[PDB]
Amino acid sequence: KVEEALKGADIKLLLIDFDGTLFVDKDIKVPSENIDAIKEAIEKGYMVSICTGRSKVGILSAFGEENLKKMNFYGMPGVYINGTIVYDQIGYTLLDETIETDVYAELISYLVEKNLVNQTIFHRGESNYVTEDNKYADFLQKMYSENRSIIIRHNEMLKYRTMNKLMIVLDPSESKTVIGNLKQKFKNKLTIFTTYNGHAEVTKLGHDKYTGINYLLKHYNISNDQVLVVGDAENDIAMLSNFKYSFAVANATDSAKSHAKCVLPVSHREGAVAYLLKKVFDLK
Amino acid sequence: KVEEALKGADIKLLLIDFDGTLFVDKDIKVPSENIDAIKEAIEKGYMVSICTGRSKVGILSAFGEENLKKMNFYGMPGVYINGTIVYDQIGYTLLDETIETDVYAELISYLVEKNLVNQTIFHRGESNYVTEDNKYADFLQKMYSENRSIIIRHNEMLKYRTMNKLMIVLDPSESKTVIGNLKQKFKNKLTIFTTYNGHAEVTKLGHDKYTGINYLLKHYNISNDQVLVVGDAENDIAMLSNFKYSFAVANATDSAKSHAKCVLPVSHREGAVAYLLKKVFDLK
Ligand SMILES: [Ca+2]
Ligand SMILES: [Ca+2]
Ligand SMILES: [Cl-]
Ligand SMILES: [Cl-]
Repeated sequence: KVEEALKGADIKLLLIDFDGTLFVDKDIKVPSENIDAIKEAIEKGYMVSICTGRSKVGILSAFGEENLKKMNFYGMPGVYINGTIVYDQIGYTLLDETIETDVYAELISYLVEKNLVNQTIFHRGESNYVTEDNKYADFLQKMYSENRSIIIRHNEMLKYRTMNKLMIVLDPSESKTVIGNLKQKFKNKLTIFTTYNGHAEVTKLGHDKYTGINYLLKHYNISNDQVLVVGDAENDIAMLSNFKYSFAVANATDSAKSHAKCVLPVSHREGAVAYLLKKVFDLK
Repeated sequence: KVEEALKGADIKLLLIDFDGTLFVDKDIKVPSENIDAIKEAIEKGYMVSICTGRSKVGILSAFGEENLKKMNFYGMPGVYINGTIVYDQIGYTLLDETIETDVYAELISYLVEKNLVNQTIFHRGESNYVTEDNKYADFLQKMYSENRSIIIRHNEMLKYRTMNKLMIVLDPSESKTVIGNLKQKFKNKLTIFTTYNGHAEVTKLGHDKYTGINYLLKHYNISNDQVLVVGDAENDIAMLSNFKYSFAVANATDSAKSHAKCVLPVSHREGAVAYLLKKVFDLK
């Protein structure tokens, strides 16, 4: 099933989702089987780009310094913050899109009246921020293997005129209600993806991983034919539907699985990425 | 609603769908109010781009030489063939994407097997072609006020290695059935949209009006904030979703109506483009 879906592919670019695909959890993180797979990928001439809602530093912290040295990979190139930040292979900033100030002012204003600021992670570039009254200040570290967000007073947070991303950490009690209301309030004003476990990710209208990825394709003159992509959740759908050699992990959402060419027989936990990469390697 | 939906918009680009939006049918073609609207938009300094599944010359035919003079508009800039052909204001080819030759070969092999070749309009650039045994040779001419398709022997048709688009003309009986089987034979291999009349428009994978439009945004450094868009059907949804000042005509499909910011109170035959542009004009 996989070998058939891969037949005839001349693959030059490997686009890998991070959470739910390459990264499994706080504990397993990225299995050594996957670190090896990328290591060999880079030795065999494949361009690797991770495509995530996370930042580069977020991805580098979850990997660890040792694994980076092991792979010889430092998140360049990469599509980050759901395609609003894109670096090339040598670190040039091909794209850095922040939310429009007016819309962003309307958003902070909503988040205050809806009382959600003290549970929002505020992202700009390679940094993220939370308020003094945030009970989940440890959240990206504890649950995603990142560094601790920087804690600042509430009225200092509202001084900033824009962000690349706002992650609203939601209780599974409130998710539906809060996201639905956020979606209708900022319909055609913001991009709002729902995290695997119920949180909201808010970015600039019109961008997602797929549009981030096009910058890399133009830059390095790589066609659709030559892209392998693999992912799991809502913000992977655009890149799963829009490439041919596209793959969903066994643990993917229903939508991810239907929009992908092919659903892998193996979960992220079981080394889905290493499994798929080795089947790409035996083509050449 | 509408003037509310436009509050404080600094619009510099008008992106107008053709059929179902600007162009009504055989007899009405494009209402005179719409022609004046475009005429004035160009005089008031707005960049205008028609975004459609049709070719440029297809749109210029339906318009007629006199209207083009009256508007001072000749389809440039433009997004044509669902984003696979794009012209800048001066007429430079920003993009001419054709189906991959391995996929195209498979596609034609599938069309013969299903005897669909004798009802399929083959598009390359500003030309389109049909087979000697095609009953629908007068189809674009009579139904859509275009120039007649060029007719050639079946064996001549399958000498061609690629096309920008195949529009499979379908009998309203067998739309659901034929497109269904088409969408699974070439899932993640081709873009297949369904026309308002249940016909199949087949283009290269990973392209739509939105991705084509982005060439114009980049070429002229126009931000999303500044883009006003209007449409009606399945092939408009990505541009209605990712833009802020996005409008669906009263006659739009349910999907288009929801993905847009705002549904117009007026339909395409009641002069919806004229209606919307007037409300955009008096912002200034
Ligand atoms: Ca993911
Ligand atoms: Ca249309
Ligand atoms: Cl992710
Ligand atoms: Cl159209």
